[PDB]
This record gives sequence, C-alpha cells and structure tokens, in this order.
Amino acid sequence: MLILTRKVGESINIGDDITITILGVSGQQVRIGINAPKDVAVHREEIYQRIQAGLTAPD
Amino acid sequence: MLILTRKVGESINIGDDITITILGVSGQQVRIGINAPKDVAVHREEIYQRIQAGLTAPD
Amino acid sequence: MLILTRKVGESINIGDDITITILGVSGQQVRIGINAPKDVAVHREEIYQRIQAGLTAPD
Amino acid sequence: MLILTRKVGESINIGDDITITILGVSGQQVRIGINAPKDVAVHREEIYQRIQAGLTAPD
Amino acid sequence: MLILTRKVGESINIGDDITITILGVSGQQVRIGINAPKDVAVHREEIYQRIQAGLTAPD
Amino acid sequence: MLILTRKVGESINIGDDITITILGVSGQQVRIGINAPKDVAVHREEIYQRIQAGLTAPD
RNA sequence: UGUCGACGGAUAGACACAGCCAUCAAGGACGAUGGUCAGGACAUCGCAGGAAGCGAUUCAUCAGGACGAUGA
Repeated sequence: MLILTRKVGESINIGDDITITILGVSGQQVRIGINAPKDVAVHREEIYQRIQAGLTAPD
Repeated sequence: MLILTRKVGESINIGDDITITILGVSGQQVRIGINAPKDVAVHREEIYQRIQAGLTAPD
Repeated sequence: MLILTRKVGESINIGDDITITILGVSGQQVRIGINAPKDVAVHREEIYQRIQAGLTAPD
Repeated sequence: MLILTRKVGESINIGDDITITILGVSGQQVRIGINAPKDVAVHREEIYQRIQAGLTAPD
Repeated sequence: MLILTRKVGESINIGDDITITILGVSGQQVRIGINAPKDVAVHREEIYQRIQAGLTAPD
Repeated sequence: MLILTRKVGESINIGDDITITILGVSGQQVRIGINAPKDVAVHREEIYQRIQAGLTAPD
C-alpha cells in the first residue's frame, strides 16, 4: 500500500486518467474530490459493498 | 469532479483495482493510503508531471 | 449578488441616489435603514409581491 | 429614510428591478446581499467616495 | 461565557468562594456538587425561577 | 453541600448572576458551560491553586 | 464564535482559540521528521454524488420613507 501525506489543495494522480484533490478538512472529516472518467466507477466503501452485493450490470 | 466527506479511517473505491483510505489528519495535513496494483502508476502531481514527460523513476 | 459585510452603524450606497445603513441587530433580527427618493419604492420581499400584483395603472 | 427589521435569511426589494437580502450576522457584523442590474452601482460608503471621485473601478 | 471539559472527580472554582466538583457520570445523567457561601443562593434552573422573579426579599 | 444529578442540556444556577449548563458527556469527560460576568473570576481548580498561592494577581 | 478585509456584483471571502501546527518523501510502507500544551468561546457533526456538491437560529412582534415603535 502506497501512503502519501497531502495538505489542503494538493493532488494525487492514478494511471493516466484519474486525478484526486483534497479540497479541505473540517475536523475529523476530510473533503476529497475525485476526477475520474465515467468509464470507471467511483464510490465510497460504505456503498461499494452494496454495489457488489449482487446488483448493477456489467460493462 | 465527484466530492465526498470521509471521516478518518473510512475508505473509497475507484474502478475494480483501486482503493483509497484516509488514515488521518495532522492539522492541515492528511495522511492517505493508496491500494492499487503496481499495474497502475500512483504519484502526486509534482511527481506525475515528470513521468509522462518521457521517462520513469530516475534511478 | 454582491455581498458586503457591515458592522452595526456603518453605511452602504446604491446608484447615486440611495444610501443603506445597518442600524443594529437584536436577536436574529436586523434593523436596516433605506434612504432613497420616493421616485423608487422600498419594501420587504413579502410586501414587494403586492407591488407586483397589479398597479399597472394609477388611481 | 425608511427603517425596518428583517430576520437573518429574509428578503427585501428596492424600485422594480433590485432585490436585497440579509444573508446573516457574524458578531457585530451583518452579511448583506445586494442584487441589482449592472445598470446601477453598489458599494460601501468608504468605497463610494472613490467612484464619486470621477471613475468606476479603473484599469 | 466559558466552556470547560472536566472528567469525573475533578473540580472548578468560581469567584473567590464557590467550588464545583464533577462527582461522576450515570449515562446521560451527571452527578454534580456545588459548594458556596451562605452569602449566595444555589439551585437547579427549575427552582431558580422562584428566586430572581422579584422574590427572595418580601415586603 | 449542594448535590445534584443533572441530565445533558439542562442548567443550574448560583447567586443571581451565574448560570451553569451541562453541555454533555464524552466517556469520563464532561463538557460544561459557565456563564458569569467578568466581575467574577473562573478557572478549573488546578489553575485556581496557582492564583490562591497568596497573590490573586500574576507576578 | 468573534474579528478582519473586499470598488467585491460573488447567498461571496480572509483571520484567530478549548489539540495545535510545519517540513521531507517518483514513496507501493497504514513512510519518515520536528516543536508546542486550557479559556471568558456551547466546534465540530450529519446527508449524499460524477457536482472543487449540500445542511447545521441564546429573544421577539407590529409595520413604514421615520436611524420607526413596543414588549413577554
């Protein structure tokens, strides 16, 4: 697992299509923005396990 | 962009190969884990911007 | 919208004929003064809707 | 002058073209929103004095 | 208006004569002790309403 | 002494100028509001003991 | 929560305290390093999506060209 230490306003890049930015912080919560193409899905882990429960359709 | 609040210790997922976890905050700093295969390149923008310039990690 | 912050007792201007004054706060209530010629109307938005209810001809 | 009270988040009007809003308080401050056509000016009293010096926000 | 965060068995002082002690917690109820001179009153807010209404000093 | 068992969000009173409010609990910690004039001092019993060391004034 | 800035046209910003804050790190490791501890303040929390998203009232009513009037 690759650990990185960002600060408010800084960004990560993944592959050649996806970019991530930490838009700010509000105490114990962190406001993160994801900029992936609609060709790939983006979801929280609280919901990803509902997707992979056995619903939605393949590409 | 797709924006979400994550509390420290919560997780986010991208595609079917990538997972992200907020490990915690330290002021206006944010410690983040990235969990993708070595099949994908994963760096902050200041790093990314050399790589696709025509190369890989210097040495 | 153009937002202005104003400490109680300070002033604002509109056009070359109108002055606005914050007079004070009392609770969540805010005493505002509006100084304009009778050439223009001044009203709360809930009263302004009456001024839009007709009045296309004088008496 | 025409004086009236408004609670925070409530609305107001001037003429037949201008809307005014009390956006909230912050201590002794008040956030006041103005919504007029660019056909007319709006500034703070300390700013109005620049425009009345013979200009409108120079180059 | 002060706000303190006090754990069970610890104490706080007011004026030069009044001592407060957090005696402990019982779920949502909190056991509290107050030590004041006979120069002053002390009650819960329910009972306080009897005192300052123009009372405690008869005709 | 005066001893009570107060639920979170309820209030207590001292003299005719002082109000106390239990803001709520967090494990053993208890967040408490104290509302008195600057006519009186208030500190936790730790800090009070530095002041009652025979001075009631720094330095 | 208070204060500041802002000729700004934005339901806007910016600063500051009860845990606060900075630096290194092409690193794939839940990475490394430094220095700092209680105030007169009810400060962190919740919902969700392809959006740099969204919500979070210690006083109140009548009203009018008057820095309006009055009170629980």
